[PDB]
Amino acid sequence: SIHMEDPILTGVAHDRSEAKVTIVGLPDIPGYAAKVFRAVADADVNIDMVLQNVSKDGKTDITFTCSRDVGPAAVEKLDSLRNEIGFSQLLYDDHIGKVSLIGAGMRSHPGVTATFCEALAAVGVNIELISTSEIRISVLCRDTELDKAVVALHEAFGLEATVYA
Amino acid sequence: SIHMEDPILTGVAHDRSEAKVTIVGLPDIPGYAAKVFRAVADADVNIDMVLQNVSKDGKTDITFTCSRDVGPAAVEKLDSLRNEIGFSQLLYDDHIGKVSLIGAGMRSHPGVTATFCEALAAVGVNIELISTSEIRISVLCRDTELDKAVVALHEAFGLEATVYA
Ligand SMILES: C[C@@H](O)[C@H](N)C(=O)O
Ligand SMILES: C[C@@H](O)[C@H](N)C(=O)O
Repeated sequence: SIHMEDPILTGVAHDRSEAKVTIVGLPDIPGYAAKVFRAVADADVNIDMVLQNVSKDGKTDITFTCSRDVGPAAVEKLDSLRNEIGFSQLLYDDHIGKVSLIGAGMRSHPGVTATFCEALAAVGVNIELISTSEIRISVLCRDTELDKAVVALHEAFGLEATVYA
Repeated sequence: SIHMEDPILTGVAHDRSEAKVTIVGLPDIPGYAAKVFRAVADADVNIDMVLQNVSKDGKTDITFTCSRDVGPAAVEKLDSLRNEIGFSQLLYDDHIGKVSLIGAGMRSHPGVTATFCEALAAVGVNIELISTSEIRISVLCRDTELDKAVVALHEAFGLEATVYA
């Protein structure tokens, strides 16, 4: 029923079934993200997280996650289009764990982002990728570390919905 | 009341009030994301998007957005901690527009990510940064281009809640 000034934290979700594909060296000009995502959609591949940060104007990288089971079809589809897309490498990592703090009103609580990263750091978990929104802080880590990341996060946030002050 | 197999699209949100801070060359080992976010939280700065993609193990970059009005205090706070954080540069861009497609159940619809990027590309908008989740596809673009990005997205998605097939 909670589904207010402080964030609402509802759980720690954990996913062992994804792979990360990174398109490296994409021209940073209009229509290149489109080529990548249409190609992946054309091959009927379902993507989860997508991230594209700051560029080297110039060239940049695009990472997305998808199911391990379709990871190779996505990479093959993309490479079949290397000329049109113009990338220099594709990176593939099928040994990722995805761990998220799930919630609502999680925005402008950097203090919450910090607490998340401190708890993983306290148990030696390296954060490979971060994406946030209103409803989730998600990070990738080695799938081996996923268990302790989940326990760390439970402890750090006291986790039934929680209003976290 | 809509708040199902196809995504729900509810609007195009547009924001001219943010700046993007990128921490460049952060050691990619446990506890560095923590240092950055605690420092920003210690200075009482409210962050919105956060992104950290694939690294150069090694070193990596962390981008976040915040209000233009506190952008310089955040950069100053971070630089006051350059020794402890270990970064090589901070990039600051206070001329960003943030444009998002807002929704629900937006995951595993790459076809939707593609449609978003095609509409911006059709009107010449360069995508500088992308972050997605269940409830939003957000991109940064030049704040000059924000108007046409918003119109493009309205057209492309036919936008009152919409169930988009
Ligand atoms: C890199 C990719 O996002 C490119 N800037 C585009 O607009 O398509
Ligand atoms: C780069 C930063 O995310 C680092 N990997 C950490 O775990 O703190």
